[PDB]
Amino acid sequence: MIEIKDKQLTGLRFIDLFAGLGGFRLALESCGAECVYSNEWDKYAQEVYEMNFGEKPEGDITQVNEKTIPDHDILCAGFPAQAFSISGKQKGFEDSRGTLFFDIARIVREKKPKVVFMENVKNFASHDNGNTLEVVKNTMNELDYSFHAKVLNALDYGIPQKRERIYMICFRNDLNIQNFQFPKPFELNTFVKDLLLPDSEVEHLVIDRKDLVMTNQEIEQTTPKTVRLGIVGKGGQGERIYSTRGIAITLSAYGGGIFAKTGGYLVNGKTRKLHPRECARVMGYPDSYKVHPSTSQAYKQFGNSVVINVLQYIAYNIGSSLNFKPY
DNA sequence: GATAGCGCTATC
DNA sequence: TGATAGCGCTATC
Ligand SMILES: Nc1ncnc2c1ncn2[C@@H]1O[C@H](CSCC[C@H](N)C(=O)O)[C@@H](O)[C@H]1O
Repeated sequence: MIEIKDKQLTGLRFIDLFAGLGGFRLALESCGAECVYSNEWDKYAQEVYEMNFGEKPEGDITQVNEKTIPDHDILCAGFPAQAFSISGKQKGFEDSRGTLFFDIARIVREKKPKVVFMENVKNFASHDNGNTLEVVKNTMNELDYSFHAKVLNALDYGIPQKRERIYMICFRNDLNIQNFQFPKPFELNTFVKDLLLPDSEVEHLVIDRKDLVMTNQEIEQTTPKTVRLGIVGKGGQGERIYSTRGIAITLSAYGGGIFAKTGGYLVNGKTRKLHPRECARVMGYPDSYKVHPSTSQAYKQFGNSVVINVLQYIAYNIGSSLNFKPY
């Protein structure tokens, strides 16, 4: 994550819904905002959240009386996506895990926050031809908020990962927020190879497999893109190998394949999966953040998490706009 | 709870 | 197209 000196969000209070690892907190907090409430029903996730922020998130948001949610200026929420991902049964709103947005809508209706910050996968935009997004746009407009949606890729904001996500920023209409913008992209000056751990610490993750084919030669020069070198087995999800000289593929939560949730990378003639912390970094997390003890849960957590760095640039601009109140 | 084979589907 | 991908889904122990 990036260090920020102009705390645009100072004095503001925010809510951390669907917290998971707490990435949204890390972001807004770096900009001077204050976290007043957090919600996350997964046991193990609460464990890491606690492990890193003291408190322990509250349970099932679908059964929390919104009247109970603390006063707050910005509502943060990266809601479930198994329901809209390019990688699943796009059952959208029909899927139980795909209704959570409306839970948000009723948190917003009651607490009427100044800003509504949401995150989800790229597919969300076009899912169901584009009606799902539309339902969210109108629901927000009908709640009297503006709707600023755009998809950004992590590799355009200082982090080596081809992770494209849809970011939705909502300002209450009262305030005439009309100068808000999404961070402009910029040169990628860091690659997988730069975030790795010494072989001394990865040995255990190396996977030698006879069925390891090799369809592309290692690259010498770094690229702001993921480059597939080899493959194992049938070459499906988590069976693909990439050049650490480029950028990492998207991390996933319920992912499979021998290189489950991280993907295979070629390091010094060997083929292996990333380390819980190599992920942490790949996701923009400061090495000072304590990961969950259960490696599996760890990978799962960073899987649906958010790239801290990205949220920062957005969070910064949210404040920039909020703080512009001329006479 | 931890593993791992997979079987579509975005997109260009 | 033909090649690459994906906050996923499942079964098995
Ligand atoms: N009803 C519910 N109540 C609380 N959390 C829920 C929930 N349904 C899903 N979730 C949680 O939704 C989260 C979506 S992933 C969001 C990740 C988060 N922005 C981060 O940075 O870690 C998951 O952690 C999942 O456990």
